Amino acid sequence: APQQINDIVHRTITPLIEQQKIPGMAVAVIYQGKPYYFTWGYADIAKKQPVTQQTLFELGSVSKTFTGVLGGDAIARGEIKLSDPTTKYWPELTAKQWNGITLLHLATYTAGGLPLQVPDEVKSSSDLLRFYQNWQPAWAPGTQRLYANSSIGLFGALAVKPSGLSFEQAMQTRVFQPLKLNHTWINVPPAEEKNYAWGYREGKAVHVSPGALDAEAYGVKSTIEDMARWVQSNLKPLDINEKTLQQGIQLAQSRYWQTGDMYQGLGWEMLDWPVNPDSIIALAARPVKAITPPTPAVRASWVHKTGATGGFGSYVAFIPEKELGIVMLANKNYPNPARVDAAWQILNALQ
Ligand SMILES: *[B]([O])([O])[C][N]S(=O)(=O)[C]C1=[C][C]=[C][C]=[C]1
Repeated sequence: APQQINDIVHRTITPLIEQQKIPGMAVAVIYQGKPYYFTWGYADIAKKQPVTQQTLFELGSVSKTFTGVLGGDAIARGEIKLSDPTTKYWPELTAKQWNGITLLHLATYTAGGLPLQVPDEVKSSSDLLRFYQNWQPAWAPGTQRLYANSSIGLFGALAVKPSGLSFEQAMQTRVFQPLKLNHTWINVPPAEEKNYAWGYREGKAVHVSPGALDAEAYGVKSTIEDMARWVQSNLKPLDINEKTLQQGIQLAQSRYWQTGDMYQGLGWEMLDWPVNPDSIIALAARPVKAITPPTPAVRASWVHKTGATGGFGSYVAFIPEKELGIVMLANKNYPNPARVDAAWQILNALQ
């Protein structure tokens, strides 16, 4: 890498790793549309396996950006509309509270207080139906945002129904394959296990366990190379050959709702650039203002998403107007503010 990129990355990340006691980390900086990679530490402490550019990390809720884009691609295909009632795709959802809750509300956490987590007791298609049927909204649709796996996770499951494909098959054929994300997985194949980092929670090696709507809400695993390619794709959707996918990326970066200084996309979240860095809790209910109609992807934005599982902490941020972006993948779930601080320190320096 150019020495400026080398220096700011190492001077920012080395101390982060020390302060947070992160066992292993991979970073990619996208600078004028070219990726530069950095790795530190261990993918597997016990077996002494280093982090490499081929190490798989759990992305946690960064997966929601993939779900949002897949949904966007389904809209572009004409298979679904965000204005469609949820019941159009799940007619068994007959309980009255569902009247007026649209796919947009699911995708953007504005359905009226769907909970952060699907309970562990929920397994089957039947258990899930019962869960959503029994759920009692706190609020009317489109009035408050409550970040939730059970909201965007259901969006992802319903969005692929017209396609006939499983969520995983749809993601592979419509997003991963076209973008050449050939080391990105919802389920890690046995051939790739050698590269699957362990996560670390309280010193114990852990991987994410199966749960309802996991693939849709928090279940993607990826390498630093594929994630840099994901960032490139989202920075410059017009270079993408598949028409509906190019459209879907654009739809995911549209601004649907505003709370404070932040705008909610499909998966992605955005603020106006330049952003006050300090401007960038188990449950956080916030009133939203509808953006009527949604603002198409704004190039002068800080576009980002944090992700976690029990054992992993991920962050992605990019600024389209500067052709600049960063991916930080770690096998410890360390505090969000520390991720954002480090990302801003690096991008601000390069911008
Ligand atoms: B996202 O913001 O990374 C989702 N957060 S989560 O708490 O649901 C991640 C998770 C999932 C399964 C088990 C533990 C933690």
